Amino acid sequence: AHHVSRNKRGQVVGTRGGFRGCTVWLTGLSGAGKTTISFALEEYLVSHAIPCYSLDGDNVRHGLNRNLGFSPGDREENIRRIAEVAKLFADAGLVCITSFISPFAKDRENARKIHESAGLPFFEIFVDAPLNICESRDVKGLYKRARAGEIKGFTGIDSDYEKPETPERVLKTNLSTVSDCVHQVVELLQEQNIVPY
Amino acid sequence: HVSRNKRGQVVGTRGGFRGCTVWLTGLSGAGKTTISFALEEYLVSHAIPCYSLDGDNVRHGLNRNLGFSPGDREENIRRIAEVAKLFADAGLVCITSFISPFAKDRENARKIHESAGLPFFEIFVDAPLNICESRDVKGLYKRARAGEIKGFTGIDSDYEKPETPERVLKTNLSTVSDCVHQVVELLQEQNIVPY
Ligand SMILES: Nc1ncnc2c1ncn2[C@@H]1O[C@H](COP(=O)(O)OP(=O)(O)O)[C@@H](O)[C@H]1O
Ligand SMILES: Nc1ncnc2c1ncn2[C@@H]1O[C@H](COP(=O)(O)OP(=O)(O)O)[C@@H](O)[C@H]1O
Ligand SMILES: Nc1ncnc2c1ncn2[C@@H]1O[C@H](COP(=O)(O)OS(=O)(=O)O)[C@@H](O)[C@H]1O
Repeated sequence: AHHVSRNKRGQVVGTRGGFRGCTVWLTGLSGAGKTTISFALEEYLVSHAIPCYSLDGDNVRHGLNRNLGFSPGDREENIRRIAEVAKLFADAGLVCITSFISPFAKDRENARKIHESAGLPFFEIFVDAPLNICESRDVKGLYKRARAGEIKGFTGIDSDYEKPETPERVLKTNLSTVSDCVHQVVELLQEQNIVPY
Repeated sequence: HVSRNKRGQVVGTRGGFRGCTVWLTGLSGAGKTTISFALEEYLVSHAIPCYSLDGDNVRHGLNRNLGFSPGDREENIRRIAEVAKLFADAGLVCITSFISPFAKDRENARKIHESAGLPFFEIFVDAPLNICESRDVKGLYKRARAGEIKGFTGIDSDYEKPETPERVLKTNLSTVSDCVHQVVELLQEQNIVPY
């Protein structure tokens, strides 16, 4: 009695043969672009017949992580539960795109060494945009509420964002287009033999 | 994101959206993990992508910080039911193989799938505690009566028989292959497994 192999799994998940289970881990300041890259990437893989799944704020915040507030331990448990689920989707044969700020190198390496110890590729993607560009963009109003003292401890304002030193890609969203950053990430997945050339 | 409409075209080779949760529930040693294994081998044979949540990939991973106190079981299932919902939303057939004895935990698990629109199949693996105790596949029934395990379900914790499940499986009264086929017929009826 055993579970089905990743090789059999690699043959039934998509129309294109081979295991592709990996995890694409976006990280960056609120408003740097993680959501917009995630859909764009997700539309790409789907349009090219690669099943994927985004984990993001909307489908985690109020489900699996609904009992997790904004204390340091709670944001930590937040990235832990996301990481163990991303591993499961990866293990399932899918490409799992996570779009969480994840400000501390120390939770990101734990997520990475959760994947690497199951033999699953892990791609730290640094969505890099100057904080003042993020504060200008203010997509959800958060920076204005952080200045005002109504959001206490906000990444980039009152708690730090530890920038990836050694990530597989860096996306300079203040300098290039959405399509351009996606090309950087699709090309990564072609090198690592996830997306066929 | 990409709708379930378009995920049905890329996930699997069979065409159509199939995302759902087969949720096996019943006594420790009643055949949940056996059915989950054989059903998995069935769907992968028929080219239906799937994924199992069992004790192994959960106990020490996602739910590693959950004890065996009442709040912690509620949470155990709560987190499992959320992850099933994700794998179901993704276009996979998620199979869960936990005792999950309390009925409100199961009602909550179903609520989470239906409100999102995902099919939830409650599958009662049914075998008399005596046979399950007799089978004692892991040693737990032998430890439990001694008191090595306190609160074990069937001994010092109750088990709440699901009263309107989509299937009951007489693991003491029919073969693994018969019980798996009962689940296949339920999934063919609901346009999850092609004919
Ligand atoms: N190259 C780019 N990549 C991603 N987003 C960009 C880019 N250029 C401009 N933007 C804009 O930046 C904002 C990113 O917001 P969002 O994706 O919600 O950030 P986060 O990555 O924090 O979720 C969007 O308004 C998007 O239109
Ligand atoms: N119809 C059946 N379905 C599943 N298991 C069965 C059946 N009939 C007998 N068994 C036996 O019962 C035992 C079930 O144990 P297990 O699958 O570990 O159950 P659980 O996951 O509920 O603990 C196995 O040894 C299996 O061979
Ligand atoms: N350490 C943190 N400090 C402040 N806000 C956070 C932190 N972590 C996450 N957020 C906020 O989290 C929401 C995004 O979804 P979450 O699942 O809560 O976490 S997040 O990491 O992506 O940001 C947005 O409201 C996000 O901007």
